[PDB]
Amino acid sequence: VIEFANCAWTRAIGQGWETPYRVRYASNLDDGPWYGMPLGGFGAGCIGRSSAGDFNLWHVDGGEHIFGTLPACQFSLFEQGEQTQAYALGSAPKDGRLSSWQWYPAGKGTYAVRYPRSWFVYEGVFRAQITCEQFSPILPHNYQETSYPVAVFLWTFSNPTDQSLTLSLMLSWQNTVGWFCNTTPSSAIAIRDDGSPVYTYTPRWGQSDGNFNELIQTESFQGWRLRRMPHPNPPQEGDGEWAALIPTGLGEFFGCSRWQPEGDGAHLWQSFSVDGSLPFVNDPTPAAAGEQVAAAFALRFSLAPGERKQIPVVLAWDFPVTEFGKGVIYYRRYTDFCDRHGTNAVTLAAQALAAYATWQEQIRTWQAPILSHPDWPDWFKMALCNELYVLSSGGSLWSAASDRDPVGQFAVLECLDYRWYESLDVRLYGSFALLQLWPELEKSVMRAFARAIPTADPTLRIIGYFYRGDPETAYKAPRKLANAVPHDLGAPNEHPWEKTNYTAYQDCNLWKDLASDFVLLVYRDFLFTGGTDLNFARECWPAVVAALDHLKQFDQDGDGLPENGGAPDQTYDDWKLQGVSAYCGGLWLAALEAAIALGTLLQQPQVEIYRQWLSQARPRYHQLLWNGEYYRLDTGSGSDVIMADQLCGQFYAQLLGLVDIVPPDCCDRALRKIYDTCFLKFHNGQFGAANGLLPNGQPENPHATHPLEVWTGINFGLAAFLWQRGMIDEAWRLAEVVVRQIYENGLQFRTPEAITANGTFRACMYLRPMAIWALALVSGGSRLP
Ligand SMILES: OC[C@H]1O[C@@H](O)[C@H](O)[C@@H](O)[C@@H]1O
Ligand SMILES: [Ca+2]
Repeated sequence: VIEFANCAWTRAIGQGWETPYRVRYASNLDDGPWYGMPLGGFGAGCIGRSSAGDFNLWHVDGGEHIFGTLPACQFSLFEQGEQTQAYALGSAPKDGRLSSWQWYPAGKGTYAVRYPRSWFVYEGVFRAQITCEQFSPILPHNYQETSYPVAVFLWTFSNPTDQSLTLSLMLSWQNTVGWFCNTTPSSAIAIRDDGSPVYTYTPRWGQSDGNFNELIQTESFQGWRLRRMPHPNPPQEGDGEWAALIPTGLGEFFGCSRWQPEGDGAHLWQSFSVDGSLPFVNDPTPAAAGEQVAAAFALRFSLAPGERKQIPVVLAWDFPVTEFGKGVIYYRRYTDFCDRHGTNAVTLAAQALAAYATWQEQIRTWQAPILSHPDWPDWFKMALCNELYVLSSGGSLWSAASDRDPVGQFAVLECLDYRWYESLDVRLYGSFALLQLWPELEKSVMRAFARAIPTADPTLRIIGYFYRGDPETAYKAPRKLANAVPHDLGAPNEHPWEKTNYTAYQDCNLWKDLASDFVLLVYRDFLFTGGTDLNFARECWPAVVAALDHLKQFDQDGDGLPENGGAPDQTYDDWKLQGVSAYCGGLWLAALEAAIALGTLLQQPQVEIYRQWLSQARPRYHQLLWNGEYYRLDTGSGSDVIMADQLCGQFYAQLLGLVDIVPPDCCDRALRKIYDTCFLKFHNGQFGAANGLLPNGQPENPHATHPLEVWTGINFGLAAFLWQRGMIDEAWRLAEVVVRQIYENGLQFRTPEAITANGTFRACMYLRPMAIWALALVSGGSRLP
């Protein structure tokens, strides 16, 4: 019933972790290990349900994070054969709400995920065989259903006994209309102890005044709908509705539109647990001050010995507005297929009821090349799908179409701790999945970068790295310089896409990697979507020119190579570099090569300038940095550290079909050293490749941050590089280590930037690990959807 369970992440239902990874800094986010698969489309707002059955992640407010169970949001099962049994399929509340309810025994079945499909298989409690498959229609190359705020729960019931069974399936849900908005928007921005800017989120959690629920009963479908009176027009953030529907004709429908989710639940349970019915209630009286309201329905049916029945239950949520900074209003993409009124949940659920079997067939179809691939291990097939989860839960935005953005604009947060979008350094490896599966979204992201590059905001703001607790005294830099390459596309407390370079940790006006990243991403996106989108190319080309001139100014001595200096000036933003670095120098060489290739196609005059620079810079890079076994960190520090990601530029150059930026034998020697040192002499290869070690496997400084962390996404980029250079076995072994760390130690569906050798993590729900797709791309040959 679970298709290809070996290519799925599995855990017994409600089975926890003895010692899961924990956050390395106490100021940062750690909700604990009970993340399950997120439900809902990209930019739809999403909800997540744990492997214990709890609906515990609430991302209905775009870009905002709420973790916590609403126990009344739950499926419950009744069975009568010889005995009678009924259970709610989550954890017993720790506070004694719903005290009359019984909660399904832990460990009596399996939870399985291959995103966007998940299954609960209950076994050992009911006589019947029961599977709930939960999915949303996440569909590569589909810019419609992939945006939808719907979840399908497909239930399969089989009777293996020779005794007839009566079953009832209940869905209850609390009405949270109006909860998911910020009552303190555009709040004072603090500097956290780590130096990141943060704002205050005060949601209207538990504020249900005016909320009301109604039964839905037509010839085609029945269920309930959750609303609020009055519903303004236009809607504000938080305004909308929920609906859940089943088809008619499957059994006997009981509807109770209004019950009390903070009470003991006995009005429901007294019926349900006894015969599988509910008291009939259609009562749309709006909730009083201080009162919570929930709905429920149940479908009762018989199952003859050997019979098998399916019941599609769909859940939709229409919350059309995403407000960022006060007054900054966007509509969600899915409104392009209904409307912007916030009155369409039944329409979306009805669509889901009609199309769910098509959607499921389509998911099977796009996963089939991955699952059948002869040269990929099962653990990899699983991780390739599962790492996609972040496109839904990473505060994802997908706005309504316009003329200049015909499928909408798109953005994933860097993470929850670092609350800004599509960080350019991070997406250099993080964006490979988006490129492969939603190239139109990928291109919209890069166009947003291109539009921002010529913009400026000269306003001085505090730089977190230097902040010492006194605003008046604190070092400040201009928010953005004209033609500098922004770090990110803004934040959910300000203005995504339009107000860029939000992070204040460093002055990214000074970064020596961003410009080269920009160019490489533009050329990659053009190249890998077939080399025919001349519109994209011509739109980005002025920004390519601006970016390369921006970065050239940091070539102080005129050898052709930009020089690192000052505070950390690249993606390793705790790590000071001095002079030409392997890292930035290499990205620059690849970027020049990219601009030359693209500029030649577009017939642009700057190509000759770039060729001149490249002719000086490429030989000089090797001449300054080759030490005999690897490339030195940088020309100025005198460090002997082997930086794992030193030849990122050579990975990219070869990926883009461009000329090698270094001699190919030196590339392979360096790569061999990195593997043998950063990986095999770091705690014996137990965690993956550390970012920087001495040739003897020791830290240069034992008090360092970045050098001694294993970055998931860097590892996956390194694995792709290994594979590309013919070190196939190495590649699989490195990638395998990192996948096992994530999936075994309680980081599933919140993959972090970093793990340590001390069982800690940094920055859960991170953008970079989607770089697993880069390994898929280099190794997939012909396949991939
Ligand atoms: O983990 C390192 C990352 O830290 C984040 O705070 C930054 O925004 C990224 O630019 C950086 O690469
Ligand atoms: Ca908001």
